Amino acid sequence: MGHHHHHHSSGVDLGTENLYFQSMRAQLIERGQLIAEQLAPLAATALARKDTAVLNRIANEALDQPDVRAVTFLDARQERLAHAGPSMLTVAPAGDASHLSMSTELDTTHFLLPVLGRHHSLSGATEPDDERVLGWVELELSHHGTLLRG
Repeated sequence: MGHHHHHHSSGVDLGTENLYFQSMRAQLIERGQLIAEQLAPLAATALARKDTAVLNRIANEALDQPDVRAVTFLDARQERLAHAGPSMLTVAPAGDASHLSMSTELDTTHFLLPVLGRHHSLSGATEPDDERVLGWVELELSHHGTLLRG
């Protein structure tokens, strides 16, 4: 629901605008200020268009919450972009919203880990690298739009 606005902004114009409000401001601006200005949804549009670039950040902040079932993201290169929920994220102690996020940045590559994805053949990003990722993405959670917490 991005609508009309002033426009002409894209993202951060100083390198530390998001840092005042955590990765939550980074991901809200990264999608909402690409679509319009500070009004379009963070996850609903990003999942519909399959933009794993921002789906990583919103997963490690919002799919990391105790209401969530399961999520994962990987490209053709055998690189995990993200992972969240109890069976995907090995570093999920749960119990908090975002404050549990101790060390689960993009540096958490797929590598030689003991688990990956949901061991499925193909689901989520059936589209090629022209969307964002060709490998796969899992999606299992509440219908979004806020007001839904464990």
